Amino acid sequence: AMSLENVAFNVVNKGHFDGQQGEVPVSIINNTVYTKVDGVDVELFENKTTLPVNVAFELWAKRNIKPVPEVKILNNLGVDIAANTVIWDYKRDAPAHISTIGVCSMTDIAKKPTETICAPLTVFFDGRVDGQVDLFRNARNGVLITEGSVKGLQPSVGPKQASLNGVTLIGEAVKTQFNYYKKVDGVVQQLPETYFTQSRNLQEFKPRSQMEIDFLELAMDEFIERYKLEGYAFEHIVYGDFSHSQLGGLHLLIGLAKRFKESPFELEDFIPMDSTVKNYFITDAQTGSSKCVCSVIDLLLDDFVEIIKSQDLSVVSKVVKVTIDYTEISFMLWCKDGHVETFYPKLQ
Amino acid sequence: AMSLENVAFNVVNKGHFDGQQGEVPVSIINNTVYTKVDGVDVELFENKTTLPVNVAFELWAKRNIKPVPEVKILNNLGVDIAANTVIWDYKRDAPAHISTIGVCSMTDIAKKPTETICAPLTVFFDGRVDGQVDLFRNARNGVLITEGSVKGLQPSVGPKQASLNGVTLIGEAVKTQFNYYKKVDGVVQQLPETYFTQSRNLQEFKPRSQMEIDFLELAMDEFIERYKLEGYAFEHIVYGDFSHSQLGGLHLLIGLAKRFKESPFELEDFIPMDSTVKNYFITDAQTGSSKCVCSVIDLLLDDFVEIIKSQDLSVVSKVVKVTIDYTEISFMLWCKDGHVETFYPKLQ
Amino acid sequence: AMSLENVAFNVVNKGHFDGQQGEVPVSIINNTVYTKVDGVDVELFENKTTLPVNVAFELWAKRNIKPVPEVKILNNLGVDIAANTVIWDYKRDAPAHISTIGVCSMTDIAKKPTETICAPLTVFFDGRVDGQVDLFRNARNGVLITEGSVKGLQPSVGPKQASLNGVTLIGEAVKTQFNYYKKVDGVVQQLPETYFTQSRNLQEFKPRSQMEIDFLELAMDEFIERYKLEGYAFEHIVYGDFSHSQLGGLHLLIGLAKRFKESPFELEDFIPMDSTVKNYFITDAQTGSSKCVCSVIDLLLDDFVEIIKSQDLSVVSKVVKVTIDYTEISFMLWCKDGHVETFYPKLQ
Amino acid sequence: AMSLENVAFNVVNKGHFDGQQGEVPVSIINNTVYTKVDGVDVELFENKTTLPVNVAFELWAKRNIKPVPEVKILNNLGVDIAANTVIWDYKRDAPAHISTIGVCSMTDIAKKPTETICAPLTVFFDGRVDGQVDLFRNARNGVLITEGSVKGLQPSVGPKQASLNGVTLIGEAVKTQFNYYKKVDGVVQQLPETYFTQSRNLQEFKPRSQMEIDFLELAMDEFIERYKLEGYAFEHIVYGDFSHSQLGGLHLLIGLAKRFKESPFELEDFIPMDSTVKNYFITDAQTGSSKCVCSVIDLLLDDFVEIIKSQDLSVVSKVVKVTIDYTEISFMLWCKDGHVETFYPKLQ
Amino acid sequence: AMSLENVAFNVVNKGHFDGQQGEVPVSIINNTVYTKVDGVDVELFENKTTLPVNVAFELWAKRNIKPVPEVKILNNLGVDIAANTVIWDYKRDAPAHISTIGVCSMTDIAKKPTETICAPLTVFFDGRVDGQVDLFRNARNGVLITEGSVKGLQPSVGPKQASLNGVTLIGEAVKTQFNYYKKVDGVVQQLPETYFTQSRNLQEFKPRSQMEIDFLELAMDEFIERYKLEGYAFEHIVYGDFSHSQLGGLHLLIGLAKRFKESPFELEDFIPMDSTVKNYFITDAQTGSSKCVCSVIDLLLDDFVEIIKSQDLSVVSKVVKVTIDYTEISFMLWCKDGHVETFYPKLQ
Repeated sequence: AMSLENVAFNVVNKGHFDGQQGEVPVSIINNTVYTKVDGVDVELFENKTTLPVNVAFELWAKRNIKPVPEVKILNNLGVDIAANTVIWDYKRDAPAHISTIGVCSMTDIAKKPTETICAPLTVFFDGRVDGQVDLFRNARNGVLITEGSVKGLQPSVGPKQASLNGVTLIGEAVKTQFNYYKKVDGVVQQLPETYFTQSRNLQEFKPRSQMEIDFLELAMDEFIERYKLEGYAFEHIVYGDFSHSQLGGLHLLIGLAKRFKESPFELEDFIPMDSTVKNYFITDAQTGSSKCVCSVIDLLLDDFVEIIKSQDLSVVSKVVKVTIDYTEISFMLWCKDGHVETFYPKLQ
Repeated sequence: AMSLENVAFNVVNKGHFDGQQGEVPVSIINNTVYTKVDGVDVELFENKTTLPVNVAFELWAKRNIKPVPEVKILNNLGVDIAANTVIWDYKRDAPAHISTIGVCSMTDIAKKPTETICAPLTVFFDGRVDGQVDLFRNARNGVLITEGSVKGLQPSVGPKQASLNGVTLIGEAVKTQFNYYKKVDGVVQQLPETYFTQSRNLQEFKPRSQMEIDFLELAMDEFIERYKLEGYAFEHIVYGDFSHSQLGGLHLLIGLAKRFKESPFELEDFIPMDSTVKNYFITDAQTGSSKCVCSVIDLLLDDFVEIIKSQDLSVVSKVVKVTIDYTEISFMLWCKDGHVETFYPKLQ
Repeated sequence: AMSLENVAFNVVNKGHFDGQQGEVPVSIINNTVYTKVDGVDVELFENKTTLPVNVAFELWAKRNIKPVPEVKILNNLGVDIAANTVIWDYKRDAPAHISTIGVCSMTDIAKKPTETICAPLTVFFDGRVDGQVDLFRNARNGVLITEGSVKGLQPSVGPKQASLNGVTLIGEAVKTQFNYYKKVDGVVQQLPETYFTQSRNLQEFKPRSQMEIDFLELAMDEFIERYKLEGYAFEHIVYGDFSHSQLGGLHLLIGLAKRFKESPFELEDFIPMDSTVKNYFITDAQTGSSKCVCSVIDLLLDDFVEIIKSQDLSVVSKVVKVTIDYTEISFMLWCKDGHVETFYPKLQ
Repeated sequence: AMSLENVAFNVVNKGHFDGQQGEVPVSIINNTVYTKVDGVDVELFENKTTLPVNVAFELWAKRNIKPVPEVKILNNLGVDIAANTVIWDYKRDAPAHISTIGVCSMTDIAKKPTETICAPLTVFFDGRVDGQVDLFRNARNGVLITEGSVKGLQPSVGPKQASLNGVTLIGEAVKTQFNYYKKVDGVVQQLPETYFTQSRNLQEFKPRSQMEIDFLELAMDEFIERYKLEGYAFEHIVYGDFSHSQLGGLHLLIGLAKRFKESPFELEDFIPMDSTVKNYFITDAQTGSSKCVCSVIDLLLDDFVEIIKSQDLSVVSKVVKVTIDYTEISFMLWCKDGHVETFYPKLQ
Repeated sequence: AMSLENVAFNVVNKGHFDGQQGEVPVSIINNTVYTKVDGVDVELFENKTTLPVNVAFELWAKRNIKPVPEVKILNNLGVDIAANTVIWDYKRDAPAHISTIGVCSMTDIAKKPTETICAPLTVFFDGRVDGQVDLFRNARNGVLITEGSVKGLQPSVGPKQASLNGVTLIGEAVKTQFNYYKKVDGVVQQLPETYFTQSRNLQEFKPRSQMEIDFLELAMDEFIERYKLEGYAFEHIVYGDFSHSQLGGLHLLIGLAKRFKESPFELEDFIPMDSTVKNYFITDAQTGSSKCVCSVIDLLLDDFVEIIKSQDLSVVSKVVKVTIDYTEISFMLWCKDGHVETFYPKLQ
């Protein structure tokens, strides 16, 4: 019972696909969907994907509208496909996954995750949906989220935040912190101890600890002496150096957040996608100090404190591997005369 | 219940829309409709209309596949819209009429021709469809075709030929000669006595009389002598004059057909549509003689001879009006010393 | 290095992709690839596929330009992908297969057929290429073609014809008849005894036997007489019945070819793709006889005669299965009084 | 006042741009120009150029509709632009020149060829247009064509053929053979003695000498015997060798013409543009013999015989330079034991 | 390597074109460039120019990322083309210049500025690049920028600001104030004494003098009294009249910037491009006062005061010419009773 006119009826009446009966007249012009509302055409969807307009429209309408893991987490866990749902990637304005299982005729590789083709793929399961926990139990490769405990399975506590309709939030009325479980080649895996990125933005930044509040308030000198971290190069790494043409350091989001409020700047997101580490072309509107590739991570300041604190401070050049969002991130631990010169995410 | 996927299912399985239940996966890219057949995309329709691709696709699938009047006839009779069908214009690769009645949700102005909006429009009715003759009786404005007599209605015998899937033909296995009836403001009109164009092509030209057979096989001199056409300027009008840079006469299709077998030429159809009189930009390959606007009509040679021989040849110039395909066609008749100089469809 | 400009250089200089170095300036406008030749733009390729224009262009340039199996054969044998080549499908003006192996960065699922992902896929291997016979021997699933005998394996003699740049031909200067080998789950299969379709066209129809020559010159009667096919309903099945509004029989290409010489007709290829049995919407220009779905097969007349003469005519209706192009084709055989009434490819 | 609606009015009424006053309603959808005729949209122009649709439409409407030099001639003479006209390239379906002079606001570089910007460009003039001969006299760089003699100027007799609305022909009702004149940096230049290509087609080939008539009628052996061409490898060069997988010779159009009538083949024009030497990807339907880049020239057989018989047969390999269509064409001459092995247009 | 895939590799890895080796898979759909990153397509560039998508992409990647003159400065100086770089026009999201020199194969008119074609063009040269000062010395027509003195050349001090990645700024860590040099027909020109527009925005308007701090904080009456501007019509010219249906005056940005803080309004930029004087369709949200064409200039208030105080107030109407951004701006000065009535940029 799948139809373009039925999908559009659901968008018009329910705000998304809700499996209701009915049809509305539709027009497809360029990469845009229109419907008629009292003699005039109303745009329902503009295709920004590489998929045909009508398939992209159906996938978008059938997106999961409950709090779901951020696609950065699903990419880091090597998630290939979702079971009987669509994870919409709001950063790319596209579905997170290429193919589907029991969602859309044009993209389905199967109707059920139990099919042969699905076995080598890491299938995403949502324990909030009836029978999905059991499907995970029968799956060869998969990743599972639950709100509560599951019989005989040790959980991994996930990030506090999840995405709800493109809004990353820590739910108060709804649950966003999930238990994570993973299977590889039929065997349940132990997920590693990890830090999580905080997924905040520049324009409306929110501190999530006293140290973060203190960072945003206290001056450079006062903060460094208060939380005691003299030789860890916070002046360069976190605060940033704008004295030269080539902008120095500034690899922590909170640092960008502090600079933004006093003096704004331009961030060019030349690779627009959700990732644990982001690369931007930054131009400071105040000094004219710029950097083409500025790698930025949003870690809780306390976590970054703990991370920098915990290192060697010996070898002139080094690589440190930290577990962030279940994946391993490399950092260039440069050193000279026994103190931190810089610390930043690895590029080449 | 209209659906793009159901329309496509009918096209794939039945060759056109046949009201069967079922769905196929469809992709819309550019102005092209594709369907998935054994994992690969197969083109079903390329939109050549000014309507949205999906709308054009549905109208094309729902086209009338029985012998129907040629578009030029419907246009000449002032038909604005069809009752519960689509007349596909194969010359324009588009629907003959802008709007529909009980066909498609995007183009319907009504579900039934009895609706108020239809009253000022000349609705085309097909007597071969149950109840359409009665709908014509109730219609304020309309045109009706039937295969047989209708109670109380005087008929007009139409052309021998009709269009079947874009093929103009004189039916032997099927009926193509219809009775025509017309109503204006509730009053049945007397259709005029008319000649009909023969709707033939240059490549597969077929004579339809002994005189036409004689025209194609005999030489210019003998034909003119045999049929006593001496002062009627057929040398110019029909045979054409290729001696000067501007091509002279050549306004009868049979004349173009005769020339074509001898030496080919180019015909630029700069207004591509069905019309009683066609205008072409002609270039003769052998001589280089050309004409920007060469008006061409396909009349049975016998009819053209009857027309020209019915004229008074006493005036230098005069406008001659002839009813053809139910419309009044104006010709320019130029005479000198009691003989014809030229005779051509008037363009000014 | 794989580059759009290098691919275009190869096309301009060599007609296709070869592996020579160089670059030409390229413009991509709409779905068209252009190159600058002496200050003006020259169209090199128009994308008619569902793939991005530049991707389709690279795949087309990298097409196999040696005689290759026709797509219908590969499809019937269950070929999913080709090893280190592109089988272009000239019926769809698109690549025959979705993905590639060592061809193009955008479509490659592997660089080598030995990779894990390839194991469940039936890979096409060309014995004329060094090491491909051995790759087939190591492959789990596959289809191999050779010009000569393969040590140990009983060959299956393929069709006499193959495709060379979209030209289906029986090679005299080149080999077009291949030996076929097939492997399923590591085990070599015995290919069935099969008939092959002749892959001819209506316009340039060439008889391939004396019977076919006689069919085309002799009259229906004289031909039925000569070959004694009185109770085999050739009048209906092969010649076709144009006496009613719906076209009777006409399921053999040679039949269509015979009628075409006499009187032309329209064939609407509503599913444009290579298939053993083709379905057309046919309209006879002379009679007006038509049929929405007319299933047409191009069998050598001698083979069709052998097929029909091999059947039992004791039952009113029965399903007849014939191996054609390595696939099982179902026919509907209708009898009455020990003679054939009709025989046609089954669809319902 | 130049306008889109006026350009279209002129096309609908005159078949091209004729400077008549008036307007018609226009729609621009995709790369297509439509006009409304009795409530329905009629396609007037489909843009196949790299210019904007409306610009291409105006240039096409304003194309020269009198016999003009073929594009290959203009290109060989180094023509960069036209004076107050548009030379339409029917081979590319685009204007022959990028920029214009007193034609179109969007493409104009000047209103008059006397403007400074035009001085280094070789601007084309037409002596058939009032004042153009004098403009050429004031021009720094230019190419002039005339029907007759010009005061105090030596003429170069051009090819017998010219292009008229995309039809290459030898005029009988019109003059196609022009006198050619050049000026480079203000000085009138003596055009070289040259051969001219005949610009004929495969499907409608016409011999233009007794030797050409003899070539088409006589068998290979007796033609070579009659014209004493024994050691000139005509069997290879002209007739072509179809015995091997790679196509042997076949570099003369007349040779292709002779083969085609006997047995057809396919010619892929992978660089679609007008040039003295054309490159095609050829596949012989009978044998399967093919060649990726088969360079073809249409020389009068008598001219080709004169060329080949004028060569010294003493060296194994040598470059032969021939002036054709005012340009120097390089050929490769291979000899053995005092007889020619092969001869062909050089590419690498 | 000059390739689409290499350009895209550079963008993904370096944030722009950096001449590094490598390739990334690219897809071109519509006017959008995508790359495959971990199995999913990521948008890198959307073409908003009139150039082909791939050309525009290369041109954008190869943009100058160092502080450069604003486009309006370059246009005012008559710059036609830039030497071995691309000046990206961020106002139009397109290259500032049509053609290039040693940048891109599709747009290059030369590889070096020393080529003949470049001689009549005013080439932009950047003294910060090795050898460009010398190239200017050899150039016929050019414009040069330097950070310091150039021996033998008298400089013109340019604006304090420059554009860095679309950000106009006064550099503190980088130099944004350049020395300007110009030459026509081989002779070095003396650039005129000029005022410069301050290139500010309404949103984040920053005063650059005490008079400007005051304009923004004091009330209209207090400000005019403090700076003794009584008969200079500042109420009309710099504050604007919102009492009538048509907006009065408001031709200074600071004025718009002062209103905006109080009450917002709409500015329709119907000619979106960089220009010394901008025209907007302004609608005041509070009053409903509007003006279709409101000419706005960003002069430092002190400069505007100096300009208006330098005028003779004896004539009713008068044209006032002021050199701004190296160009002559015409103003329309209206006086009555020895006081200013209005003063505005003249449009005709």
